Amino acid sequence: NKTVVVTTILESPYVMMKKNHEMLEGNERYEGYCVDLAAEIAKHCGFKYKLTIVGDGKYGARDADTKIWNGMVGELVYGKADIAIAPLTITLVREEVIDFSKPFMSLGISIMIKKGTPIESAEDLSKQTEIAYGTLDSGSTKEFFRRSKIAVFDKMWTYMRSAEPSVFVRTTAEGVARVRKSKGKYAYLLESTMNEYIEQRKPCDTMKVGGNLDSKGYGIATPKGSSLRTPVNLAVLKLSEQGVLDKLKNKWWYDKGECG
Amino acid sequence: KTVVVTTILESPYVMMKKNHEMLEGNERYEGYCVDLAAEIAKHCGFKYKLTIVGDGKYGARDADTKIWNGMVGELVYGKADIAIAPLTITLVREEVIDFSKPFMSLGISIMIKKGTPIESAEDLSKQTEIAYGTLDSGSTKEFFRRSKIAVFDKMWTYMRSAEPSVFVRTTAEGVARVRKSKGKYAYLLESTMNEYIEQRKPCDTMKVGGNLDSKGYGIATPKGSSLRTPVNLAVLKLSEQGVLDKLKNKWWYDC
Ligand SMILES: CC(C)S(=O)(=O)N[C@H]1Cc2ccc(-c3ccc(F)nc3)cc2C1
Ligand SMILES: N[C@@H](CCC(=O)O)C(=O)O
Ligand SMILES: N[C@@H](CCC(=O)O)C(=O)O
Repeated sequence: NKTVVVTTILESPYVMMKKNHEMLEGNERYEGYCVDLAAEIAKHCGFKYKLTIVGDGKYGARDADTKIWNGMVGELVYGKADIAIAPLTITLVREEVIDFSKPFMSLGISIMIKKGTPIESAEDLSKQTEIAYGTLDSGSTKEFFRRSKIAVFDKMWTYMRSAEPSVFVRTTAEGVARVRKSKGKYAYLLESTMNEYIEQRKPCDTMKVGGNLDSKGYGIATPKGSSLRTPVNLAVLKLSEQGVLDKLKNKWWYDKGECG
Repeated sequence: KTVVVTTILESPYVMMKKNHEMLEGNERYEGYCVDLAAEIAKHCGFKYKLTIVGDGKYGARDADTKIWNGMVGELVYGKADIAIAPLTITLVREEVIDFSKPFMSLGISIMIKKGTPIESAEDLSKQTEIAYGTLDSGSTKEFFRRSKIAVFDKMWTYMRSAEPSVFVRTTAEGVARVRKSKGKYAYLLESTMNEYIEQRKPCDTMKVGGNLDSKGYGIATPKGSSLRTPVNLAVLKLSEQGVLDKLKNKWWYDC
């Protein structure tokens, strides 16, 4: 039986480098929610696997010109990986080229501010120009704003797409740093999951504000026609019903809380 | 061909319109799932007939005979082509039918009559004065039957042996039971239905504690159905276009 190649992404607390990683080899180098999730899926489906960090560090989007897929989605599409186990958002354009399991975690787009920033909603952001705001590149949040027909979000997109200097970031960490070092002059649009995690990390200077802008989920992805599709889906449902997914959420978000 | 849609009378998902007795076909009904069925059919390009599940149940497999009842049964035995309803995605069901990606989230929750001294599932388990139960033939009952979590397992032990029965045939009967029992009955039901009842007259019930689990409702089809993929894509499109949120706001929030 062949070793399953898992594509994932370095995104805290989903996949993180272990303290002693320089001593370690293979899967032992990593820890986090998706590392634990990969182990559980593999156990239930009965396969051996190798965790591999996506080469370009991206989630996945299709270039409007070339129509080529990048990120983890690209790795599945082009045969470079057998499965993605990551905070990968279930979307229509992605479901057209890969398969997703039932969602293992719920999330919505949300707003991160530096504490004390005079903003409490997306409407607030759209009605002013003093505080800049942006999203991650090559992900579902950027596509959300690009495609939205809702007035407030369309207004936000029109601003973001032409903002100078660029309001878009290559990694979540870059977005977080920009909030922290901009004296309240930058707000970051990101998924509630990542937002809530950062909010509980030192130096405890960020805050989630307003309601989630949408309601969606992360799913485990496989290339079309994969023999792993059905087993993985059943595994996710079993893990959900056994309470394992809730246990892993508490382990990596709330048991780790640093902000009291 | 006309697609046969099985559904269930459950407010505000599917309800009889006023003066429904002189109405016919799909026009008899209104609600979130009625609107959803219309949207799915438009995006998938099929004509349909809404039908209320014959036995009024969601779907459970008999332990003895292994026969499925409810909407699940109707799909399994070919009596309906698709189920569009607040039907919970579960492992045992996913083994016999297919579910779309979920169109709505929910968790098991507690309904009390206002003033009932109960804050949580643990409160219910550590007392005997206030009775409590679930819907029969649904995912909530199965949840307690299967749980290995101490609090929930203790609640199951009590409920399965309670006399008279604490289980209701319909959600409405569970709600009416809470309302008529002077605080001596609590009801375990999905957060979605709980939250709907909370905002209706006589405003005498409320949801207490956090949800016991996290799951979703999906559109269900019999295995091998040509509707499976189109329906899934329709749900995702409706999600991303904001239609699902609009429908939720229309039927819940529009005490
Ligand atoms: C594995 C089962 C528990 S699940 O398939 O029900 N997944 C959970 C996790 C999860 C995540 C997202 C959504 C959701 C809800 C509404 C919407 F529009 N889009 C997505 C539902 C659920 C239920
Ligand atoms: N989870 C997103 C990435 C994060 C974001 O776009 O905010 C995706 O799969 O594209
Ligand atoms: N949504 C449930 C019915 C309601 C309940 O069990 O509380 C099901 O599909 O079985």
